Amino acid sequence: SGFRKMAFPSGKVEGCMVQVTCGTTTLNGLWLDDVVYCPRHVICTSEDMLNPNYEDLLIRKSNHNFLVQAGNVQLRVIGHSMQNCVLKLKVDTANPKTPKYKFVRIQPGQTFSVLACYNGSPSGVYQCAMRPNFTIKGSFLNGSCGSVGFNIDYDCVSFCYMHHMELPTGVHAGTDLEGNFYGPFVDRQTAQAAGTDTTITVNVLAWLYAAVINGDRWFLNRFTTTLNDFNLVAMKYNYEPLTQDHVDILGPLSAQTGIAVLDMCASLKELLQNGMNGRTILGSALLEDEFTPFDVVRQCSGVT
Amino acid sequence: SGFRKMAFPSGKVEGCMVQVTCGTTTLNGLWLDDVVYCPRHVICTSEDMLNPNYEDLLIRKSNHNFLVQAGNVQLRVIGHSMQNCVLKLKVDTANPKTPKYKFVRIQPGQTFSVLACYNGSPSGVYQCAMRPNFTIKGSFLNGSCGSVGFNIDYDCVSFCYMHHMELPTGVHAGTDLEGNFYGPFVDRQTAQAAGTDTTITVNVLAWLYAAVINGDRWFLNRFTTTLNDFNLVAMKYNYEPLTQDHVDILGPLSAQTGIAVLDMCASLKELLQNGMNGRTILGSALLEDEFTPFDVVRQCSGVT
Ligand SMILES: CN1CC[C@@H](C(=O)Nc2cncc3ccccc23)c2cc(Cl)ccc21
Ligand SMILES: CN1CC[C@@H](C(=O)Nc2cncc3ccccc23)c2cc(Cl)ccc21
Repeated sequence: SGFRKMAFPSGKVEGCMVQVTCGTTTLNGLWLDDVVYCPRHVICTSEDMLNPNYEDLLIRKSNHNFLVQAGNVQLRVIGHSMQNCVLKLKVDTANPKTPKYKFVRIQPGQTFSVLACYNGSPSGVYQCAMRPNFTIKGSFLNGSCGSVGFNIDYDCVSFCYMHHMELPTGVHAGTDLEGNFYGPFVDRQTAQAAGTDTTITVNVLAWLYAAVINGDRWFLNRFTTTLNDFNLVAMKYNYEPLTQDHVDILGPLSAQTGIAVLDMCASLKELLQNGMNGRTILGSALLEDEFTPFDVVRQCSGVT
Repeated sequence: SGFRKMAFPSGKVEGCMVQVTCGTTTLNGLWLDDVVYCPRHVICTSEDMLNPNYEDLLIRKSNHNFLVQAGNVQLRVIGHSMQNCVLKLKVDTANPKTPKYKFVRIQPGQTFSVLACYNGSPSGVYQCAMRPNFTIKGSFLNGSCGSVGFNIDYDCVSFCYMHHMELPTGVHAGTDLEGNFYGPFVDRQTAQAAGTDTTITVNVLAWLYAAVINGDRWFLNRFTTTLNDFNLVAMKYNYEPLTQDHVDILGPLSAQTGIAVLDMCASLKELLQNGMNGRTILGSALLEDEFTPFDVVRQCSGVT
C-alpha cells in the first residue's frame, strides 16, 4: 500500500556520469562504451549563446580542448563529432560500468527518471514526464546540462532525455540521445515560449486506478460516459483527448479493479466539474498526471 | 528552477542489497562489511506473526537456516544474533561495495530516501519523511521488508530506517539500523493504530521558501505574526508547534529570500485560514511538508 512518485534506481546511470569541460564551460556527459555524449553548447561562451553557429564554433575546437574527467581521472579524447545538438566524444577507454542500453525517443505523456548531476557527480534522482508541449518540469540549476532521463527494463537502461536548457518560464528543454530536441526548442538564448501544458488524461486515469488499488475510493461515482462525451469535458479542462488506444492501455488496471475505463472517465469528469471539495486522492489535492498506466502496474506489482 | 521531490542517488545503497531467506520467508537484507542486517520477522511463518516469541523462535534456527544471496551468489553465514527487532547475520565475505556509512536514528520531520527492494533487488527510489506520529507514508508491497531509508553527505550513507511492516491503515512502520522501531510499533500482526499525523510546520515553511526562490510569490502577503500567535493557528490546523530552533534552522532561507521567518509564518497562517482558492504552489494544491530546510538549500544550491 501507498503510492509514491518513484524513480528507477540510479546506480546504473551514476556509473556513466562524467564531467566535460570545453574552455571555461563545464557540464555533464554520459559515458557509454568509448563515447561521451554531452550538449553541444559546451563549446560556447555565455556571449556565443545569443546567436551561436555551432559548426563554425566547433571548427576552433580540437580533441584536446574537450576535458573529460571520470571520477577524478582524465579520459583521453581521440575523436569528436557533432550529431544534431549533442557532441559525441570518442575516448580511448571504454566505460567499464557501461550497462545494457538503448537510445529511445519517447512520446509526450511518457515518464522517466532524471539523475540530476553537477560536475559529473550525481546530486539527486526524481521522476518526471515529457509534457504534451514537449517541455519537462524538472529541477535543474546551472551546470546541470548533460544530466539524463531514462527508463529501466530489468538490466537495460533506455536513455530518452539529455538536459540542455531552462526556458525563461522555468520549464526545461532537452534532446533525445541522438541530439534531437523534444518539441520546437533550439539551443540558443532566445525568446522561446512553450505551448499549452495540457493534462495527460490517460496518466490521470492510471493514477485514479492506483488510488482505488490503495483504498482511496470516495471519488468513485454511480456514472459512466462515452469517449466522445468525456472528451467534450476533457477539452474544456485542457485535458488531452482520450483515444481507444488509451482505453486499451488502461485495460489491465480496469481488470485489477473491476472498474470499466469509461466508468473511471465519468468519475474523472465529475471531479473536473465538481472539484475535490477540500478532499485528497493519494495525498494529493490535484489530479496527478505523471504516472503512466505501466508505472501504476509496475509500482503496484513490484517489478525489479 | 523547478522544485521536485528529489531522492538521493541510490547506487551506493543498491550495492548493499541482498536477499535473505529463512525457511519459507524471503525478505531483503542490507550487507555492510561482513554483516547482513534484516528484520527479525524473517524467522516467522504467517501464523507466528500473531503472537511471536522471537527469542524462542530464534532458538530453532541455526546459521545454515539463513540463506543470504548477493546477486545470484550465496553468502556463507558464520554467525547470527538478534539486536532488538533486527537480525545481524555474520557472513564470511565482507561487502566489496560497502560505502562509508553511519547508523543514525532520525527525529520526526526529518526526510530520507528509500530504495524499495524485492528479493534483494531494487525496484525504485523515492523520498519520504518520518511523520510526527512515527509512521512513514512509503510505497511498500509484500516482500519489501528490509528495504532501507538513508541520507547521503558526499560519500557517507547514513542509514536511518529499515522497513518492517504495513499497519492496517496502509501506513508504514520500521526501525533504525539498531532494531529499535520508530514510535510505539511492535513486529506483531496486532491492532496498532497510529496517532495524529500532524503537518511538519518547519518543512512547510522551507517549501514556501523554495516556492519564492522558484518564482511562485502569489501567497506572499503584507503581514507578520509572532511565534505564539502563529502557533495558536497552527494548533487549530493540526500543524506542529514552531519553536525558536525552527526559526534558527530557517535562517539561511530567510537570508536567501529577504523574507523574515515570522513574515513567512503570517503568509502560511493566511493560507491555512483562506485556503489556496484553486491556485497552486510549486505545482501542488496542498502545502508540502516533506522537504526539510536542509533539503531546500541542497536542492536549490546543487550539493553533490
Ligand atoms: C543562457 N543559457 C544559460 C546556460 C544554459 C542553460 O540553460 N543552463 C541551465 C539549465 N537548466 C537550468 C538552469 C538554471 C539556471 C541557469 C542555467 C540553467 C543554456 C543552454 C542553452 Cl541550450 C541555451 C542557453 C543557455
Ligand atoms: C502480517 N504481516 C504481513 C507480512 C509483514 C508485513 O507487514 N509486510 C509488508 C510490508 N509493507 C507492505 C506490505 C504490503 C502487503 C503485505 C505485506 C506488507 C509483517 C511484518 C510484521 Cl513486523 C508484522 C506483520 C506482518
